Amino acid sequence: SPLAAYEVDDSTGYLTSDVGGPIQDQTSLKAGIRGPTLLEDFMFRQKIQHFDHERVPERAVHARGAGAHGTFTSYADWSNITAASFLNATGKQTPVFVRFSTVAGSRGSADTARDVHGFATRFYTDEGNFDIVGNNIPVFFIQDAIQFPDLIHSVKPRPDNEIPQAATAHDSAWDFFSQQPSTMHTLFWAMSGHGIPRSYRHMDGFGVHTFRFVKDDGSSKLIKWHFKSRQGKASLVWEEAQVLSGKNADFHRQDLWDAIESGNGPEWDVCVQIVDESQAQAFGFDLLDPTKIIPEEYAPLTKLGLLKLDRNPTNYFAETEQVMFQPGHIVRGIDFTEDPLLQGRLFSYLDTQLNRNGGPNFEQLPINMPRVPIHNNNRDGAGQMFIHRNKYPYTPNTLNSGYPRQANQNAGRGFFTAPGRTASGALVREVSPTFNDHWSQPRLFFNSLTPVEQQFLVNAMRFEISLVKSEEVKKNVLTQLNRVSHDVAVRVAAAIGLGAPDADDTYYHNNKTAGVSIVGSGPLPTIKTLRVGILATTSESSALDQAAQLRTRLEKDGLVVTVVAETLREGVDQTYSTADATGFDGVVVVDGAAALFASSPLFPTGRPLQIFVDAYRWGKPVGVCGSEVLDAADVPEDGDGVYSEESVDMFVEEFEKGLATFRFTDRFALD
Amino acid sequence: SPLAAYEVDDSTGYLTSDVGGPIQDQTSLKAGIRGPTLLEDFMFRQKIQHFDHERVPERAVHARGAGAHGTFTSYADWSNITAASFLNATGKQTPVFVRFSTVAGSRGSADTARDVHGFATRFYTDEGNFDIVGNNIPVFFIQDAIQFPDLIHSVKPRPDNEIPQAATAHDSAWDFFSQQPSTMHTLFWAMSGHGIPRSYRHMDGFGVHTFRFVKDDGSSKLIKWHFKSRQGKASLVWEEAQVLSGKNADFHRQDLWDAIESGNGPEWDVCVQIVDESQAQAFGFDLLDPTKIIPEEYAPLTKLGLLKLDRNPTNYFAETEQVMFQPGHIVRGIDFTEDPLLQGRLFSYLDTQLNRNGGPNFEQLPINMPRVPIHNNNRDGAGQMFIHRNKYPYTPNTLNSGYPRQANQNAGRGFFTAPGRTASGALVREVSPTFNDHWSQPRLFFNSLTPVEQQFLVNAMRFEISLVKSEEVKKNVLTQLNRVSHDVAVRVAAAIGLGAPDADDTYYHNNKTAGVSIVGSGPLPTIKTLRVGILATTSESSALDQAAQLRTRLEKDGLVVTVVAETLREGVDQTYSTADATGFDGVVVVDGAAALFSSPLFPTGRPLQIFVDAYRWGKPVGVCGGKSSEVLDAADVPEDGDGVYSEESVDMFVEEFEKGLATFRFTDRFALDS
Amino acid sequence: SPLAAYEVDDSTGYLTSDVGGPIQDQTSLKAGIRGPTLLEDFMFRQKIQHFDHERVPERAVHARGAGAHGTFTSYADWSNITAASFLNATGKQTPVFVRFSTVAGSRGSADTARDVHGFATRFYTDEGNFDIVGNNIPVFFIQDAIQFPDLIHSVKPRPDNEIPQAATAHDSAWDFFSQQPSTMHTLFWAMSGHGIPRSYRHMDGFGVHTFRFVKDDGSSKLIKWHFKSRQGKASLVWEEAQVLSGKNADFHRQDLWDAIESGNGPEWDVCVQIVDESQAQAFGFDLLDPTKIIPEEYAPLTKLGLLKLDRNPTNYFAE
Ligand code: HDD
Ligand code: HDD
Ligand code: HDD
Ligand SMILES: [Ca+2]
Ligand SMILES: [Ca+2]
Ligand SMILES: [Ca+2]
Ligand SMILES: [Ca+2]
Repeated sequence: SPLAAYEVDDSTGYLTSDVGGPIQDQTSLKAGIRGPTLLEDFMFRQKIQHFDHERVPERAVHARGAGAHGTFTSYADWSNITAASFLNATGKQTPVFVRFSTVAGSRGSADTARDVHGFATRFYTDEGNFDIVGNNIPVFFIQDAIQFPDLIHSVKPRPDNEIPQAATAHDSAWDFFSQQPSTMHTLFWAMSGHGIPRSYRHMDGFGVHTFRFVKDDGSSKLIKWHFKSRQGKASLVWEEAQVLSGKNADFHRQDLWDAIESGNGPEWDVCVQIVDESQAQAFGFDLLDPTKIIPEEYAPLTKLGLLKLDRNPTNYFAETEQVMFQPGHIVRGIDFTEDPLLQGRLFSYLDTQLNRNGGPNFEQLPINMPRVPIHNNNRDGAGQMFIHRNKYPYTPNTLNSGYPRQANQNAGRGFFTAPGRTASGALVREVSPTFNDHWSQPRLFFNSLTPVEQQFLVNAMRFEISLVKSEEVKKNVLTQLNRVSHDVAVRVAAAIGLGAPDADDTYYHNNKTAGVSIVGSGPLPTIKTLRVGILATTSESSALDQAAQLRTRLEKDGLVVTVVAETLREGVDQTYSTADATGFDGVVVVDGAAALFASSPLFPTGRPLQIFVDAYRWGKPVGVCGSEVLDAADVPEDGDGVYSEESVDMFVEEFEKGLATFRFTDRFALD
Repeated sequence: SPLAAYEVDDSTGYLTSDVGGPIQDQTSLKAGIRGPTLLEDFMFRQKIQHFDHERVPERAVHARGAGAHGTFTSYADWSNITAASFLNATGKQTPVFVRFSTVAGSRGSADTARDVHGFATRFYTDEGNFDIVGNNIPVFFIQDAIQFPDLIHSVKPRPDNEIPQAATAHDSAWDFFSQQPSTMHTLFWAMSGHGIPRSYRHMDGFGVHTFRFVKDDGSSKLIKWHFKSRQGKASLVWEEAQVLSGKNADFHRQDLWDAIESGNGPEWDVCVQIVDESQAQAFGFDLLDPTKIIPEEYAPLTKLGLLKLDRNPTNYFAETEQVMFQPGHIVRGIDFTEDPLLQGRLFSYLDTQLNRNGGPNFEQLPINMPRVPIHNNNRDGAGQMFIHRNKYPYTPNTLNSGYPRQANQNAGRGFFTAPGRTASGALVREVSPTFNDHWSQPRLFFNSLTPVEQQFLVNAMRFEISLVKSEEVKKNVLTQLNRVSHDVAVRVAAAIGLGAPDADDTYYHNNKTAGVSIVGSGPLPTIKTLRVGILATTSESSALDQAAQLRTRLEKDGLVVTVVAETLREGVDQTYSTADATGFDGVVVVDGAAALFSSPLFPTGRPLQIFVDAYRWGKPVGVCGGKSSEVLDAADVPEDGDGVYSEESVDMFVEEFEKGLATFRFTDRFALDS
Repeated sequence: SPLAAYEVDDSTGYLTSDVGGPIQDQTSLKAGIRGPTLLEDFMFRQKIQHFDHERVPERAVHARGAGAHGTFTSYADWSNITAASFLNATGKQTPVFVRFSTVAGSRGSADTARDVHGFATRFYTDEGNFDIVGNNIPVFFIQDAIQFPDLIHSVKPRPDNEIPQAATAHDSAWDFFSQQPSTMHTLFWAMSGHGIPRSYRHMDGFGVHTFRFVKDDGSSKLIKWHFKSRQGKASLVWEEAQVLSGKNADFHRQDLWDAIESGNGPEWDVCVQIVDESQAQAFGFDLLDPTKIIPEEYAPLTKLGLLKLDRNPTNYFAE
């Protein structure tokens, strides 16, 4: 609503300065028609001064990302567990804005880098903005906020030459990971398919920390936030992600923009695990430790409500670039815990917005404003957009009749710290011994992945570690991996020409936990928005008709279809020159196009076949509708995810199950 | 109230964060009742971070000032001289905002420093914001904008110790003045009563530069802007200005605030001198030279309209502190000239707002916004408040149908440079020799003051120059003063124990010009708002009765009356302890209070000092009731003196006293050099 | 010293840009001798751009103030009470910088306003800079830092018109004082001659808070800092202070400058009251409470060393 009031419409009218003076902006004022530009040319200077100052500092982490507006809807009256107003009645709706991001890359880096991903959600509640600033991975690399610049320095580019962009595959990152074993758990998630999701819509979100739900009576329970994707979970394969980074650095923000514009806004169930305060140490680790998950076997998910994203921003800079989240944006009914990672974040997010906004009044920007009245004695500051009528902004006062009133547990629905919280003991800079098991849970995670998924994780480590120059770093890395799993360390060492150290079984175990596998999570629940490329030709009229037939049948089921040919015309969306297998979730070749697969100035040598072969190699559903093609491609007609029909309607029925299966993992070799 | 849309009301409600979460802000969150404060206390950090960041850089000059909202009303359709939309119809009304200031002092320096004063006016017109950023003195110290930092560094405090505050009475300033003879004219104005005005309401405003009026057909005329005060002109005397600087640093801002709140908003006639392009060098000087005035005998003032300030800001910081004036905020119908001082100002004011605002979107602050729609392709930048719909912000485009459209002389009422302007010649860093006479106009100015005004100007120079430690600088100063006037140089040299150099008559003359004298402008046209202190006593109930009677009769003529006694009670506004003569424009003692003329309630001799100070500073003083000799004798004031009043009758006392307030100052109480 | 190495001498030489190119700065470049100024005039823009950006925000409190360099010399090896390295040997010298100030006025307000005064001392020790950021009055108005903007909004000028400058003599200040009774102790000090000292050299400095001295073995004691003036204590009277504010707004800064230039640099004995941890509530109040002094009858002063100011800054802004 502050969003609509600040929109500026330029669809009609004459150019004006920022002070409303009609002007021109196409030629400089000069002393004669071939003469020097004049200093008194105010039109030139105001325009270029604005241009000169357009940029602001990128976020220190999560610089690369994209956002959308939507709604959250409560499923029930949750007063039984929290006083939180946005959860206080069935069907209660609250507007949201969400930004998704990577962690390490600068603002112009590729979406499909391997990375932890941000999932930050703002709920504009009727008792204040509430932000959950989370990630797609439920556990974090480090156990104390003070270590965050060490982690980030080590993973960001080496500071002499600023290489490599958006990547952990260099010595410093692996030096840090091997010297700081708290990193293992998040490292294993990021080395799995969770590090390369198929889209922002196909990943989950997690608050990571344990928080508290607090009731109006003051009793509390411990919670973890989980946002569970209704689109299902899906990942790229690494070799595909690399090419995609080059062919389309905007892949995830494009995918989100497109799904929203087509009426397919993504959805999540907002859930919690809820446990009692006495269970803080009951599960075999400390709930204050952000490197641990609570297995679903010990605490099931309760569904609180529905999160839907359904409207794109109007201006990226003003909304997505300027949104300033804070876990300190908290509301009555929620409280913090003593997680030393969370505790330090509270300081950092308030402070960093001064850097980004260059002034203290960043909560006045339309995107950061609340949707309820503000009453407080904050004043002045650069960029002050309010005119305060209260000329006695201090408490206690009589000159403004004692207003604003103090709000607390008793009065004014004030935020209040959970009143059962205590502290005791020496003031110390010590890590709790309860945080010391860094290896059991990564092993639990690894155990819970399918064999193919385990192989992809080993191969991600083989790829990254083989790029580490230092032989000593590589050995130290093997030492740590070996504490999680000997087999992992053996298979990793094989690719780098070192021997693994002997098995150390202190942390080894065979336990599994549900719901962490991507491959294991069954077929996608929906195929809407998935992309089908139809490889066709203009040389045969039958090819284009076959292409058009297929189009209409696939588009009916909500698939985004691209017909590719040598050159554009009616019915053809893309040329072979601009097409690539990274652009599709499945690829169909219409038999009429068989000749392209066996040279043209219109596209690089071998392109049409390369698209089909890359798609197959990357595990995608592929087919021919009309077997010369299958033999050009070395693609066996009996393979799972390979479709060959002369019949259109049988082709499509089968192909669509392939899209749901999404990837055909039998095409990847195991150790 | 023109800015009502941005106001925030806190007359009810619970405290919230800036994101609307209700909170408390009186006690920190601690680990135990006598424990350490916690980092998770976001209530504490949000409030303190806001406080830690409240201040913004002061303006590089004119840092000390005060402002008010108003209205400008046009007296005519001025289409026949200018296309300016705000001047296009009789009675047309445009909101304004004005800020007045000193030049040299920091924030918190005293209003009544001796200085050039700013008088900056924003007209929020229906064709964009138009600013006239003027001073109370019509000529400037320097002839080229590039010399501004030199001037300002020399006047501002010495950079090793930052002494002295808000004063040109130090070596560096007079070193600059004496080495840069262009300074002489403004220097003479600042050493006159114009350097110490009685209030912002009692000074004029001037644009200083020659500008152009431009008609829709492209023809232009040369103009000077004059804002002529309807309250009259009035000054302090130096010795009063110094005491006032201590007793009430906020004298001028309080005076303006009070006049507006009492329904006595000050007024100016906004006027121009208008001359042809052909007259640029016709008056014996260059109209491009900002050190020169056009004598009113050569070009009379034309009244364009009325400026009235009638509404005080709601929040000083948000309005007065954040207002960002620019002579680059120009509208169709006005243009610049090649005055080299003006020319560089165009650059400085756009640049310096980046320092003040800390980001490029300073035109979006409520006080800076225009009152018409904005359509342009400026985007992003820190602090961006707009959400722009047009996703094609480039020209030329087809994807936004070629909008926004280019505005110019022939379409969309665009600004346009006066089309008869030309340049010719080498690209030079040279001063035009037409700028070289630095001395004739300061002499013209000096000749146009009354004998007592001339004395006051000489005495201001004696005061400041006697504080210059360098004997070499004092000598250089006398050299320049001597080129304006031998008599000035001799009279100033007398105080500083140097001989003046031999007369040099190159620039001496005896011409005079109307309208530059303050003493010579006759009685004030109005005495509304002037301050009368009535010195009484609580010892005698009849003194209080007399004070009450006098109050009723003075208030019915719109004077602001303060009754002073030993202690407060009904009928008494101020105690003697807080009272001072700098607080009044006239002083009356009620004869019941004669005995006061020791107590633990006020400093010794305070009641008499107020009366003696007021008399010595030239103010109307008197005793009401009939018994006047004890007070006048104690004070050493002659009963028959001009501006000295004694009557038994309250009615007759007030009639006479009110003539004295309009006379304002009694100049026969000041000695003149022979 | 970082200061000496960053000094810039301009007693000879030709004018240069900030990147070392010789230039002139007295006339703008124009198209013709009576023509418009050219955008290509980089000499003009670099000079004006610097001028346009010379100011920085004043301090949110204590904006009006003045400073000097000097030395601190320890009287003893204080290892028996603190591990602090600048106090570890008789005669050990540490460079200092001190800035004195008022609290409420903006940076061009008068020195002789009635107010609490700042006395902030930096010791550039051989184990890091150590700052004691104190006032000339030993107790503070409020008991919790979260109330500081309330105190400060109330004493600073009313926000609609920004009146009155540098004074507590207005409704909002007295409203706060009368609603928030913790203010009474400092109020009494500020209303006494401690609010209008004769000079920065004629006042004491106090750390105000209780701090701790920690020995290398880890034991600790509670301390209050006191800087006791060797010039004696002296104050103005109010009628005089008011006139002085107008006649010389720079009175204290001039006084300090002159005393140093004449070889009369001011001195303070740096002292502590030192008490056991067990005595935090022994004296009839809580030593965590910054509105309370420890009467010297209950804990005497120990003199640690001599603070002397003896060198004025070279550039006021930079230092
Ligand atoms: C103490 C330092 C620190 C620590 C330990 C963390 N962060 Fe953080 N985070 C920041 C300091 C920070 C920051 C420097 O303050 C950022 C950069 C820009 C911003 O607004 O805050 C930020 C940005 C940021 C963003 C992007 C928000 C947006 O899209 O604008 C997300 C999603 C996260 N963080 C999430 C996390 C999670 C899930 C963490 C561990 C559980 C975490 N951060 C630990
Ligand atoms: C080239 C530099 C330069 C030159 C030659 C001038 N000025 Fe200026 N002026 C500034 C640079 C500047 C500035 C640094 O840009 C200021 C300080 C803050 C601001 O907004 O602009 C300013 C402020 C300022 C103000 C205060 C506006 C306000 O209340 O906010 C007034 C009244 C003037 N000036 C008036 C003048 C007059 C009448 C001049 C000679 C005719 C003059 N200036 C020459
Ligand atoms: C929570 C806010 C807060 C509180 C409770 C205090 N101050 Fe403070 N003080 C500031 C916040 C502040 C500040 C806003 O952070 C300043 C302004 C500029 C700066 O460097 O710090 C400051 C400046 C400042 C200066 C000027 C230092 C200099 O000359 O540059 C002195 C002497 C003091 N303070 C002394 C005190 C004393 C003796 C206090 C009570 C025992 C005190 N302050 C409480
Ligand atoms: Ca490296
Ligand atoms: Ca900045
Ligand atoms: Ca000097
Ligand atoms: Ca007040």
